[PDB]
Amino acid sequence: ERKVEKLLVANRGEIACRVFRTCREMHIRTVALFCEAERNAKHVAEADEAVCIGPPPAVN
Amino acid sequence: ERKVEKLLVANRGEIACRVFRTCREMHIRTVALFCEAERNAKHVAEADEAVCIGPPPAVNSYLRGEHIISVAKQLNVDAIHPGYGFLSENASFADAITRSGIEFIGPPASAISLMGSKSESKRIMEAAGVPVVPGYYGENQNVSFLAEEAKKVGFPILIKAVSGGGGKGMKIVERPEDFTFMLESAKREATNFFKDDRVILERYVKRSRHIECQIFFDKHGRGVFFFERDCSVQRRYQKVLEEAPAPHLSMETRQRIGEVALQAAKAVGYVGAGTVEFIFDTSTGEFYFMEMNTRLQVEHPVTEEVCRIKGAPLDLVKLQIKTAMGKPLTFSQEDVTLVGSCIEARVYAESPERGFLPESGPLTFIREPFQGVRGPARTRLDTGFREGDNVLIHYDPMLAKVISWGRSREEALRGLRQALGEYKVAGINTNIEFLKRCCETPEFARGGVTTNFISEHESQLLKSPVVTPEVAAMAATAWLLNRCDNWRGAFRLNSDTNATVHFYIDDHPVEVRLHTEGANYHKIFFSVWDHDGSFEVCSGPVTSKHRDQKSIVNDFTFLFENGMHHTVLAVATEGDVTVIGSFGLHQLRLLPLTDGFGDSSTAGGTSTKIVSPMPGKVSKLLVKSGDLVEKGQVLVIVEAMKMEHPVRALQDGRVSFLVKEGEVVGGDHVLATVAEEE
Repeated sequence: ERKVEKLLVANRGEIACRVFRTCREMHIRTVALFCEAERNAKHVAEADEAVCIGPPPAVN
Repeated sequence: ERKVEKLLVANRGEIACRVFRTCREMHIRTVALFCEAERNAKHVAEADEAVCIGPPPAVNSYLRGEHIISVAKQLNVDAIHPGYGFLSENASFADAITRSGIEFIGPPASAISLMGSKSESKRIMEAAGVPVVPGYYGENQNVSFLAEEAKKVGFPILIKAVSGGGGKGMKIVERPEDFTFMLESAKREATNFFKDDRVILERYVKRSRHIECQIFFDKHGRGVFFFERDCSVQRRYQKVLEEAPAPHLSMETRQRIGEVALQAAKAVGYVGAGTVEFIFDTSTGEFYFMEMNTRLQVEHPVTEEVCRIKGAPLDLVKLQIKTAMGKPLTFSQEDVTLVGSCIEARVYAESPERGFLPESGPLTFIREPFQGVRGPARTRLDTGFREGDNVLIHYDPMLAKVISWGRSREEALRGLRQALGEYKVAGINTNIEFLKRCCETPEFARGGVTTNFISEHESQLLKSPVVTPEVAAMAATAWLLNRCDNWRGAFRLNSDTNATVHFYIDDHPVEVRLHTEGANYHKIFFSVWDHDGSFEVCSGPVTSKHRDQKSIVNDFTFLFENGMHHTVLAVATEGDVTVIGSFGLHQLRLLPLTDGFGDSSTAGGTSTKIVSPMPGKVSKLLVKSGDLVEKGQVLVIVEAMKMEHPVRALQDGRVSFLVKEGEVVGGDHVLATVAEEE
C-alpha cells in the first residue's frame, strides 16, 4: 500500500473543519484552500498551511 | 503502625512536583526546599511551606544532611523522600534519619553501604548464586593457566589487560582452540603497556542490550516484581530514549527475570522500590548481572504505562508511602498485568551542534503539547519548568519528559513523533531536533537496538532542515516591526523606500533588503541570496511596549505572491530573531557590529606622552613597562609643589618607560612612549 501523510481539501465550510479534525487523531498533516481574502476564515486557522486560489466567482 | 501527615522532599525539579501531586490524593501535607533565591520555582508554589537552605553550590545546598534533619525535627516531619541525586545514596544520612525517628523512604542503610562497593556487592551476589559475569579471575601467574581456564572458567575469551582501555590484547579472538595467538597477543600487549603483568580473563560478548526489571517490597516480607525495561539507547552514559516493554522479549523470559531479581533482593534484604539492571547478548541468549540501584529511578512513570494491578491504574510513589506506612500489600505478582506499549524521550537544554554544552537563559515561549487522549494512544508531558522561568547552570539541563502509551508499539511511536514535533520552546537551543532525527530515518521501529546503537549512526544524525531564503524574509521583517515603526508611516519624494537587515548565519554575513512600490505598506518584496519575490504581510496586535529581554512576541501572517500564506509567532531581540511555524523553529543570529565604538585609536603615540611640567621629581611609578594600557590608569605621578596631578593617560597599547623613580626631569620631558602594541 501507499503511505499518506498530507491531506488536501477542495471545498470550504463545515466540511473543511470536519475533515481537518479527525485528521488530528490519525496524526496526518493538513492543507487549506481559500478564495480572494477569505483568510480570516476558521478553516484556515485550523490547518497547517493555506493557499489563495483566485477571484471570488466559482468559475475562478 | 505510625501515622504520617507531613511529607518532606529533598531534591528539586520534576520529582518534587510528582511527589507533591499524589500527596494531594492521599490528603497529606507537603513541604518544599529551595536554594538561594529559587523561590519563584513551581514546586514551592505547589507545596504548603518552603524553606531556604543556602548557597547555590551543591556542597552548600541539599548536602547539609544534619541541618536538613534538624530543620525536619523542628517541623516534626513524619517522612522524608530523598529522591535521586544529592543524598539519595548515603547510608549515614539514612541512619541519622532513623535515629531521629523519621520514617526514611527507601532501602535500609546496610543495603546502600553494601552496594556502594562493587567488589563486596558482586561477592554477595556470587554467594547468592545469581549468574554474574565477574570482572577478574586471579592473575597471569602462568601463561599455561590462560589455556587452562580459557576452555574452563569462561569459554568465551576476554583477554584484555589489568587496566587501560586500549585492549589490543583482545584481538576479537572469539575462536576457541586458540593457543599460539592468544599468548603472542598478550605479550605484544605487554609491550609499551606493561602496567601490571597480571592478566584477567572473562567471557566476551559480541552484542549488548541493557535490561532492568523493577521490584517492590514491604516490611512484612512480601513483594512483587514489576515489568522489565530497556535502556539500549544512551549517549555518553546519558539516557536518551527508553521503552518499558522490551520489544522482542518472550513471556517465559520475563517470568524468569523476576525469579533471579527476587533472589538477589531477598539475599541483601530490601524494603521499598528498586531496580535490578542486567546486560544481555542476543547471540548467547543469556543474561548476566551487571549492577543494581537501591533507589527510585527517573524512568518510573514509563514502566507504569505497561502495568495494571487488579485492573486499576498503578501509582509507584503511592505504594512507597504505603510501604512506609507499615501496611502490608494487597496483591500477589499475579494481579499485575501488562496492557499495550509505551515509549519515552528526554529533552535537554543543550545545543546539539555544539559539544552538548548546557546553556542558561530565560524561557521566552513554551508550547505545550496536547496532553489528552485521542485516537489509539495516550500522550503526556511532565515538565519541571514553566513560562517566565530561567534555567540554572548549576542544575543539570532537564526540561520535560514525553511518554506515548498505546495499545501497540506502532501507535506509541507514531504518537510521539507528532508530539515531539508539536512541543516548542524559544530562547535556548535544544536537542529536540536530534530526537526526531533519531526516530524518523533510523529503522529502529523494528525494535532491535544495541547499547552502542547511537555510535554508528552519528553520520546520519546531527542533521537539521536547511534555512530557505523565505525564512529570512519573515525573520528579517519581524525584527524591524517588532522593534519600531519601520515601514510604518514612511514616506519619501518621487522615490521608494528601502531598509536592510544583516544576518550572521553560520560564519558568513547575510544581507536581506526589503522595499516597497506604490503607496502600499502592504505590498512588499525581498532579495536574499539573489532570489527575488513578492509577498504581503498582515501583523497582529502590538504587544510588549517595554521591549525588555523577552522583547515582543507577536503573531504574523504572510501572503506570498505564489499563493501561500503563513503564520509566525516571532519573539525577536537584538541578539537574534526566532521564528516558529509549520517549517519548525529557526533562530537567526544578527550580524554583531560592536567594537568599542568610540575608543578606536590607531595612533602611533611615538613621543611626547605623559610629559611632566618643569619641577619633575618623578616617583612611585606603579605600571610595568611593556604592559597594555587601555583604561586610563596613573601611568606616572609627578609632584609639583605637592601637586600629584596624575596624568592618567588613556592611549591604548603598552607603555615603555624611559625614566626611573626619584629622577628629576625637565619640563615636557618624554617620560614614556605610549605606543600601539606591535
